[PDB]
Amino acid sequence: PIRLRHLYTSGPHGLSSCFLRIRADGVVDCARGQSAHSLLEIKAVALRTVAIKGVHSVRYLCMGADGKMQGLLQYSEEDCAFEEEIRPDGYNVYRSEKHRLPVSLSLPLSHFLPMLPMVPEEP
Repeated sequence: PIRLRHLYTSGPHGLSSCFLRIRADGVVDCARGQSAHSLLEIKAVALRTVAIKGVHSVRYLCMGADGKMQGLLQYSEEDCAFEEEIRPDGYNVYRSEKHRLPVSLSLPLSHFLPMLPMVPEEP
């Protein structure tokens, strides 16, 4: 099962707007608003486990050294499969078992709300 969403977070001071963006060059960063490279495919691999892929970069969201996120053309479940956990604020944490860390865009910037796209689209 697939959801097309944009993942939103903000920082500890609550001033920023950060949509997780997987760029064509593999950099993962923040965008202020929803854009083409922030549209993500969140695939429910099993139970609460997800794989997340940038629709337009066709890159998987993967965790590397120190928990630093990157976009890779090839999926590796150990680095790119996450446990999706709802939090009291209504946002999710995406936990990497291998890395023992949450997905974060720094932890700050680790609660992500899957927001619907402002316009419709098919996978």
